[PDB]
Amino acid sequence: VQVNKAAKKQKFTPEEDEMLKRAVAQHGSDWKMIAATFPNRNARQCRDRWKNYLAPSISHTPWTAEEDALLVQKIQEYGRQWAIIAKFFPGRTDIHIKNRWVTISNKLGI
DNA sequence: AAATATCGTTAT
DNA sequence: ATAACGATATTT
Repeated sequence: VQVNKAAKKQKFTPEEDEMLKRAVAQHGSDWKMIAATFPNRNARQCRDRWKNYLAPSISHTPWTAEEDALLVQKIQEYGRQWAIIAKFFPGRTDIHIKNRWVTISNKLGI
């Protein structure tokens, strides 16, 4: 977050995360209204944080070797269509799938 | 160099 | 409005 002059990546703090979870319980998916309550956040930032990190359906367990194996197979099947591929991974979104491909492609020496 | 949450931008 | 994906910045 904020500085280092202003960081070009502003990370959500644990407190903002708590805030966001409350705002969603209160306003649902009205991202503009939600973001109005965050002085340094816009609608896009709140939506992304919720959808990919805070939503109760998101997995916070490490990637398993079975999941990795599925990813290599699904990418042979679908190519770089991350949103489609993420359908097959309960608790993971396209954001997670495309990050994981970088890491997997490293292990495979690609 | 590697890992990964965030951001620029386009297409839906 | 927001889903989608490349690409980046930050930290290790």
